[PDB]
Amino acid sequence: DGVGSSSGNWHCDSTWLGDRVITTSTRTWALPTYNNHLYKQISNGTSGGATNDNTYFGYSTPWGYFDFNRFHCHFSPRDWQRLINNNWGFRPKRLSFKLFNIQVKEVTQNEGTKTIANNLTSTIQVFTDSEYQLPYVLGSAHQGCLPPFPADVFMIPQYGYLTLNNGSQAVGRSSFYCLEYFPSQMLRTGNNFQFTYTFEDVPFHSSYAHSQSLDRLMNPLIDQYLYYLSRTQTTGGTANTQTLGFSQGGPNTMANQAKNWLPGPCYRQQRVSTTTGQNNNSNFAWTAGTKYHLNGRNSLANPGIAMATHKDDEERFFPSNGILIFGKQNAARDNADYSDVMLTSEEEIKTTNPVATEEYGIVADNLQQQNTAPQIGTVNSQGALPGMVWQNRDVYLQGPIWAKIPHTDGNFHPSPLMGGFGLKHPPPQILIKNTPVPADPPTTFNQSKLNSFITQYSTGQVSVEIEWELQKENSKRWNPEIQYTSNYYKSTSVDFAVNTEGVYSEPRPIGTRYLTRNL
Amino acid sequence: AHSQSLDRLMNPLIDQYLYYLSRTQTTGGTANTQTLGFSQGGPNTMANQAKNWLPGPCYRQQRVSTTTGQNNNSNFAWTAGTKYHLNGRNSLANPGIAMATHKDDEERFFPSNGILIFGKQNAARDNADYSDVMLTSEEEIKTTNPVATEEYGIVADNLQQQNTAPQIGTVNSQGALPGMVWQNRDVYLQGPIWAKIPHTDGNFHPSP
Amino acid sequence: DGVGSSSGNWHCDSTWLGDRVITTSTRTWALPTYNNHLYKQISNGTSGGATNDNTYFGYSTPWGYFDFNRFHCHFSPRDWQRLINNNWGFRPKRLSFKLFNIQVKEVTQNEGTKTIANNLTSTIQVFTDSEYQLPYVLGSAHQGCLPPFPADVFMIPQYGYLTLNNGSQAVGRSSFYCLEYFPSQMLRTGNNFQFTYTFEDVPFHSSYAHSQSLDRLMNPLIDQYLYYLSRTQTTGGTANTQTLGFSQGGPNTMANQAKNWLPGPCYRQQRVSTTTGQNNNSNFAWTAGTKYHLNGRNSLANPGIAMATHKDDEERFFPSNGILIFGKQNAARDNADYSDVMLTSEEEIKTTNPVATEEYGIVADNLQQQNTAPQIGTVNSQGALPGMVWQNRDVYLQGPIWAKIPHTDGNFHPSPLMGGFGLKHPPPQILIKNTPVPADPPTTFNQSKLNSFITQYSTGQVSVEIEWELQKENSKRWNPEIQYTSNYYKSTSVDFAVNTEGVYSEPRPIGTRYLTRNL
Repeated sequence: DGVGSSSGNWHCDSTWLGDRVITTSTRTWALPTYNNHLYKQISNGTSGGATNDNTYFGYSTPWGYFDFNRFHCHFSPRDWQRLINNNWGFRPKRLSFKLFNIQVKEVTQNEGTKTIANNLTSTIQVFTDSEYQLPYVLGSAHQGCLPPFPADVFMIPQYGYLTLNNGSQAVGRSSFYCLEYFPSQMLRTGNNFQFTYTFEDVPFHSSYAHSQSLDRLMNPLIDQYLYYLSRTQTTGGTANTQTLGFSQGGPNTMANQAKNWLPGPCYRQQRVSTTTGQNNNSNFAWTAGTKYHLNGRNSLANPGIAMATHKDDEERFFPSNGILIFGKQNAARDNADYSDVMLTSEEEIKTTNPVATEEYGIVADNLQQQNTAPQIGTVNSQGALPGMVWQNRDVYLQGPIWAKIPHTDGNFHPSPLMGGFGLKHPPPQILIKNTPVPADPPTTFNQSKLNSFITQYSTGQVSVEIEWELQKENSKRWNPEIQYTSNYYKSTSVDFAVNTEGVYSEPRPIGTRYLTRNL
Repeated sequence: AHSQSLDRLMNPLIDQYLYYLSRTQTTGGTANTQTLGFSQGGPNTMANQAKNWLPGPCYRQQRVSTTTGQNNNSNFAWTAGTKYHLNGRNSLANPGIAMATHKDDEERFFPSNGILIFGKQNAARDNADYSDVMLTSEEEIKTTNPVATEEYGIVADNLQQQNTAPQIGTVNSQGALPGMVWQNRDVYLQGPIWAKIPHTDGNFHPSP
Repeated sequence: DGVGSSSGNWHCDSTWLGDRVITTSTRTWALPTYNNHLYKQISNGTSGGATNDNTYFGYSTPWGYFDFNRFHCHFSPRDWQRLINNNWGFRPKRLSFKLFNIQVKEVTQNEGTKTIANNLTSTIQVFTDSEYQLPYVLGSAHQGCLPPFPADVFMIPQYGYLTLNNGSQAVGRSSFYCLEYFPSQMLRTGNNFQFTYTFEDVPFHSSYAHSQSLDRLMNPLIDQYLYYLSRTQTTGGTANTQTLGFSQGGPNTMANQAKNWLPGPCYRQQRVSTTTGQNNNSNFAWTAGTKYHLNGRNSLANPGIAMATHKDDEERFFPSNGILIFGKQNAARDNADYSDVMLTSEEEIKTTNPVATEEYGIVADNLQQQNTAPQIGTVNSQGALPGMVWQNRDVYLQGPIWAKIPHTDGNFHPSPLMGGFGLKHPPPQILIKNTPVPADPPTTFNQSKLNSFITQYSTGQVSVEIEWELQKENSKRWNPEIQYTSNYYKSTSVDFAVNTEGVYSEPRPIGTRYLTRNL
């Protein structure tokens, strides 16, 4: 372990083993000095134009953190294709992480002329929150993950967290965490860091789409032996009075047939069309937005529970805040145009889940009598009901992978709403920081803490290896299946490749549900 | 007690990579027509950010203040009481599912029949005065559970079009929803310890 | 052990083991060159406005020193809370010290443009005064200890000492010490230093407050069998002559009852109120100050023996110089305002110790006779008396921990008056210095000592681990106890956390006496 010896190699590859697939990827990173080596209290009150729904109290730290919670950090486009076109499911099993070839440099600034040189004796610090004692910031779809393209050099995100707040103030229970109060490993160039993790048991992700719908599971050729109320009034002319007539559900009355199950839960969202002319002329993104009310402040149920994006022949419709939306390469941060983003579709689950922009169903609303006509109510919000079955939101090549399940007394169907695997003990947070290097101190003692440091940043490589377990397809379907394919005809450039400028870009979101399976 | 709230689990310093519908209409003056604008949730738009979970179930109760002057002048203890209907007869859902007793800065508010109430030494059996009983508070769970005297949230109510403005509905009753997380009612030095779970074919979250 | 290899890791943590609690903390430090590599004789005479009470003769050295004699160098606020809310006592058992990741840098100064670079071959020197041969400077509440906040980088204090003096002159017995006359370890980047120490047996610190007072230990329901003189003169009208009447102490005459013990020693201090309007209008801080007379010069008995800060319902009163006073974050060095400091209170010992601003008691002053009325004297100074029992001053989260017991023929109740554990062989002094690096010498020999050195300072991390033994609480008290708690309602910031500026601050002093115990 010395100055002139590499402390690691570039491991980037994928190997398929029948029922396992192991992914490996390495990237080069850069870590600056954050907050001037200081922990700062950050807050956002109700003053100015700031709304209550956006208040917060927390702290920003001098630490950075590693994040690879995005599928394209591990699967190359072609690999993702191999995965989705041939398996009914998959899930993470274990992982290896490694930091190496660390170089800490110091930059000197004199009269506009800048010079960067090595500081051989400096150290960076690294540690894993293996006991989940720090606020788990991963799993909130933040930027800063390893880049999709292996050649791209990336910057490490700064770590910060939130605690209880009342307006812009803290409260009694507000907590303050100091990352220097954790044992951490110190490395100089020539030292390396690494650890292993094993994923807890989690269900395979459904990489398939149903080829049968919940309301069409019966035999199209046979009647039921069960009856249903089919007539409440006579028909023969004008002397129509009440009666009671019963019939047997059959091939032509499938909507009347007795069934064993119900569609999944529902929390209706407002519908919006990609053909702007069909939309109401008003700014309703927030006002008509579907939300949840938590201790005085509202949040968008984004994307909320899993529901089909639109029904048959309506591809132009989507829930105002009920789908995942990725930006195209270089799309603006604010008010990007429709042609600059990529909307995803959960249309594959129309089969078992309610359509997001429509009601769940109809219930009675009163007690009909001879002098009172029966009345009905439209259900737009429906919680779990005995007999329901549903599918979870799909995952995407550029989507999140896991999320920590909140430590609470209870929960229902722990599947992260943004998509992925819910884990009680997920991959630990990996925190990294550049150790402070004081510039020459004063010549006579002074109690004050030093605030004059040598300017410096670090850089090195990082490797992440993940073993995935596959669930092979076992279909007796006779006809070909739908598959993800590259375009056939000519084009200006290659999809999922680089520019003439060297910029890598992901042209579309790639789902997971291509193979089909019965109910 | 939780020291973080369900709606504040993200990093206060980083934007999300996900977008959300942020604009439905142009802004530049008076020629305002529909459009579609998308933005990325960030530190100042935490209420818009995409999240992974939902607050616990809700069965709204009527609110009452310990400052009698702020209450309606009528005897509504039973009439406005939150109840359940079982084979022709009604019972108070007392104290009912676990919900925060009141929100921030409202200590004077409590659910009509949604908290445990102990009597002080020698408090009368009937019509004991407020100063003779001791009300408990489940304020520690505002963090994950809905506030007992307020709605669960808002859902769409119709299908908006160019000739129809979007309408919304207030949810006052919300059953289990995939993604919910919640806390159970606290126990007290002078409170009950256990209870037998009814022998039935099924049940949900068997906590007394 | 090389240039490119870390020589230590960041160990900062606390682990509770039932009856032990182990604290670990690491900090980053900076050490400049002190005194230009010279030992200088320093002195302060009677000339100018200098008073005799402040004369001194000593030396300032080129060495620095490590100090972690302050509880907050080891316990985090929350940890201190765990300690004080659940134990009747605690004390230090052993410790580990470590110096590592040393970097010696040299700074070049040419035409205003400064540049700092590594000097790989330079060395720092370290050694422990394990035989207590140097004047023990620790234990005098000096600044320069490891910071409370783990992220704060600190400067190492310069070492200097004092010896006998007569005015500004030295005397025959005055001693001169040279630290280079001690074997010391020399380290280059890549080398580390470390040692172990074991605390001698010391009594647990009383982390409890008495729930009974010395004058109320009897049974409130039973009379004594003993009598006392209750009457010296008849009562029946006007013909009142002497007599002798005796009574039995009982529930209503508890102040007369015969008892077995006496309150602790007393050295009365002048009282001052935090309500300035109630104070005499004159500057009496020193003139009315409580002092001791030692060889011609006076010193404040600060804080002096342990006495209750004030009696019942008098929280606004305190001894002029009889309590520990900490400053709030950023309080001025001189004439800081009352609202800028934090006064401590030893009110928890009113129970066994005399109140600091009042007399000890009353004694006879003459021999009464039929022609002479009895006279009494007020005792304001009371030394040890057979039967006395007392409590020692409490310790604080930001207070000192130990102090070396003076090597003398005798002593009484060796407990350091500022608070803490008195040790005959305390943690040794750890001295550190940057080895002098000559700049190019002249080309032809010259007897004179070199006085031209390369400019340089060093920096690295330091770790201190201390094992504390706990004395669990064993109370049969039925009702809840008083506990240290965080505030409940909203606030601008969190107590014992950082600013929006990144400045850590300790909002109040935190004592140790919350749980209670009988007498």
